[PDB]
Amino acid sequence: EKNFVITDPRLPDNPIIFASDGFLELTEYSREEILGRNARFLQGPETDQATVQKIRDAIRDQRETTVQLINYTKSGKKFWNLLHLQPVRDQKGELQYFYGVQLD
Amino acid sequence: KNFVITDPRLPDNPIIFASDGFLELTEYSREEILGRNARFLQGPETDQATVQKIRDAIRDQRETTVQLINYTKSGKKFWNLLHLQPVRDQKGELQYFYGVQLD
Ligand SMILES: Cc1cc2nc3c(=O)[nH]c(=O)nc-3n(C[C@H](O)[C@H](O)[C@H](O)COP(=O)(O)O)c2cc1C
Ligand SMILES: Cc1cc2nc3c(=O)[nH]c(=O)nc-3n(C[C@H](O)[C@H](O)[C@H](O)COP(=O)(O)O)c2cc1C
Repeated sequence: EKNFVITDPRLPDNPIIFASDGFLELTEYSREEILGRNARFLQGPETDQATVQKIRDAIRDQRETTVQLINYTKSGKKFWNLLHLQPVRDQKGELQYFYGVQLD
Repeated sequence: KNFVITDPRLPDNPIIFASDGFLELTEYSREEILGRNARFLQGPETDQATVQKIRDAIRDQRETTVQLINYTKSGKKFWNLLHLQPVRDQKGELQYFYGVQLD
């Protein structure tokens, strides 16, 4: 019910810079293993890239979106991910972060 | 999905991040919120014994869950089920707290 991450689109490859304990438990990764990496590590071969394209379009356009996609825990167990994404911009109107909430 | 991040390495443990849900719940804008300690949500009917629990939990750097009166920007009373969680790095350094607000 409380699974979320913050990413930094200002750093190369838009890596995760924060994850809740819920996200860690959901995905089986530790904070050490996750931070500094783009969340795409949760994807795998059975993930539909057309569905990821919607995420891509939202990030480019810098707008919120919500999509369902196949995701893999560290061990390769699949987990339910209804992903909600939201951009955050600073006072000068420049994109600052994205936050993402994983519903399961 | 109402949540905030604070930075306890910064003076008075101020909010450095707030979700849109938190903004809508409290009626504040992000500009009005960042750099401030979350206590501005408190007011006259906020149980001071409950604030002491949050106080001790932050002191000991442990997670906690409490229920207390908060006030929106317009002064509107609301009950806040607040969940706090500290985050530290691999070298043991306390880095953030995150909090999640249920109303
Ligand atoms: C805040 C945020 C959270 C994200 N969470 C997930 C996630 O939980 N699972 C996932 O498969 N992709 C997630 N993504 C998507 C990837 O990070 C990336 O945007 C997507 O794979 C498209 O980028 P790419 O084409 O370079 O791989 C998230 C993206 C952002 C910005
Ligand atoms: C991450 C985080 C989120 C918090 N959210 C709230 C909140 O939503 N409402 C509230 O009344 N206090 C909240 N607090 C508690 C206050 O910031 C403060 O710690 C509390 O009032 C006790 O400190 P004080 O005695 O110095 O005021 C939060 C604290 C942290 C660390």
